[PDB]
Amino acid sequence: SGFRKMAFPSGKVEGCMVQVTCGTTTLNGLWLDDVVYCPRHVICTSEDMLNPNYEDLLIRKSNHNFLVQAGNVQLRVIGHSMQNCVLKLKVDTANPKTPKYKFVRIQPGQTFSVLACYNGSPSGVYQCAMRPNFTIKGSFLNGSCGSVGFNIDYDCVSFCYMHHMELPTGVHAGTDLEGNFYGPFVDRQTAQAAGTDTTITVNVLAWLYAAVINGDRWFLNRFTTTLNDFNLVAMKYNYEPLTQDHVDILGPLSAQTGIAVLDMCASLKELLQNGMNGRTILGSALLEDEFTPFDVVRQCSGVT
Amino acid sequence: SGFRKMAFPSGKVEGCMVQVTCGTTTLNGLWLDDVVYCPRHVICTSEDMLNPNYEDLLIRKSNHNFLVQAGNVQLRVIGHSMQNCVLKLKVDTANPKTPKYKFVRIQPGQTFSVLACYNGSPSGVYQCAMRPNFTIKGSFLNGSCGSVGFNIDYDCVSFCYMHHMELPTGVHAGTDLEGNFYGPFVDRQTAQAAGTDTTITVNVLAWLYAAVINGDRWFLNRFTTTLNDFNLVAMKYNYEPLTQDHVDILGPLSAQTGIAVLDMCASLKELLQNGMNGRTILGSALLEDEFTPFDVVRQCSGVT
Ligand SMILES: *CC(=O)c1c(C)c(C(=O)c2ccc(F)cc2)n2ccccc12
Ligand SMILES: *CC(=O)c1c(C)c(C(=O)c2ccc(F)cc2)n2ccccc12
Repeated sequence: SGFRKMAFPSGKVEGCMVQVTCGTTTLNGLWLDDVVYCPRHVICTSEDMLNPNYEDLLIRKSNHNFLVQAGNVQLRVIGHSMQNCVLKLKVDTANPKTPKYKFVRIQPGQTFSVLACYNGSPSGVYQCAMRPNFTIKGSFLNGSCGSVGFNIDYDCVSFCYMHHMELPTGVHAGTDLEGNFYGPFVDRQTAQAAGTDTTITVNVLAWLYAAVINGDRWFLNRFTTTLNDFNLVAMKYNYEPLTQDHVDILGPLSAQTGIAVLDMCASLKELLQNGMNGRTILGSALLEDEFTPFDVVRQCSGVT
Repeated sequence: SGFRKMAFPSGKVEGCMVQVTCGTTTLNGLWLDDVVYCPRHVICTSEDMLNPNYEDLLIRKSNHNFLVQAGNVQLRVIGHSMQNCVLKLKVDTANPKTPKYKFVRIQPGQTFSVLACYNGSPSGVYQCAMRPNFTIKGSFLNGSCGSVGFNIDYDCVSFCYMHHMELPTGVHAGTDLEGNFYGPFVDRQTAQAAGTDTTITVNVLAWLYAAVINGDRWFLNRFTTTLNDFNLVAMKYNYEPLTQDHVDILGPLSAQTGIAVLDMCASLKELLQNGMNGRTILGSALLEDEFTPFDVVRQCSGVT
């Protein structure tokens, strides 16, 4: 029993972290096979960060200008290319520690672990979610760029995020491993607004199921609702509209606990209309939305 | 910027996780050099768990009865001994993946990462704290026993916890790596009360500093207090009494922000007396006490 915001073990990803220095800029790289993936803003000085012409800036760079370091050994760059907002540095050595991996682009609401790194060295690991406005709420200082977000399925690491930016709002923006930013964000030092951040309804519901499984039942009530009645309430509180797909994905949790999904929706509706009244759910005083139904099933069943 | 409940990278500890089966019981072991450390309740059947005589039960066990498996290879047990509530299995092979390590017994209020494991395989990593009542609030299902708690200092892993038990209250109890339980807990299937869990005041204060550093300032006020006046308020809310040592440890945070420790104490006193009033601090609706002053300094400075 017990319910915690848990991250995947980070070992497979630690063995891929390298340091990439270009000019005077140092950030993190991801070494998989003979390729180091890193943000393309590594070629930028602070002046050209206001409005960079990456294609023009890259012309002035050669293989020897990209310094890649794995722990203490220098990797030899034999090729370089730009793929959207990531630079791909071909090195002469395949990473001996390369895990089985995939590059996946995730949907908002989905969760992933982040291995925060500085100078190619990992400092910590935390669990977070791709917000519906395509930002993440992480912990990223200067030098953390190139830190990756990922998931694990037994032995295969599914890389989904690469950190590139902090918006003036303190939230984080980044790309998938093909260099495509999540959301409308661009790798430029310009005023970019994050957009309305809504709450991931399917995740709050899953977390309510995890709470019931782990003992917290005070929020359970004698009421039920409909998808349309609940969604009227969801809209009012800036919650994601709940669809039949969401109800389907909550099926295993609904079945395990014996609580129908629309009954849990009525509990959530009352929590939204009345607040917690000074109480907590799984040690939290607010409705947690960074646990997908898959996270709850996995944590309550011990999938290794 | 940004502040997250961050765990240490778990790679160094993943390379130490093994599976230990004794009779029909399977739990996790920690392989460091030629020794596998695991809970001694591995030799127990469910019947003798009510009141085990571990010395008598251990007599009936030989080296060959302890099955140790690292990933897929079987380790050869050439010796076995009981040290308090841990069994120490001497294997014929030193773990090639043994990191630089220490065994430390931690104080309540101190935080550590837990690598939750099942069948010697890691499922996840989370950050938690040794509560003042010597319990931890983790996530541990059946088979998680032998999962360890640890800290990292550059390359040296300081093992502090080994999971042994879940109290009927859903909280967790375990030992240091010498087999000595934190708190008054015994490895028996008997009614054990956890004790009053107080809030770690020095940690809440550190987290308030982290909040100011990261933008959250609404809770800052025009008041100050004294150690004795604040402690009167702390007692009323079951908060740990704040000492001069605590004020000293908050020195670097106090200096960085320019906010004196007793001024932050007055902010905390008002938060305790008036609540959050529907507001949040670092995305939390309650006062977080699982970030030590060292955790805040480390996370706000990027120590790898
Ligand atoms: C994240 C990181 O390590 C980093 C950033 C964000 C910058 C930077 O100045 C910048 C990049 C992108 C952007 F849109 C605005 C500003 N870095 C410069 C030098 C090293 C590391 C970083
Ligand atoms: C934690 C774990 O894997 C485990 C426990 C807790 C027990 C068990 O039955 C027990 C141990 C200690 C105690 F005081 C009461 C009950 N296990 C039995 C078999 C495998 C794993 C575990």
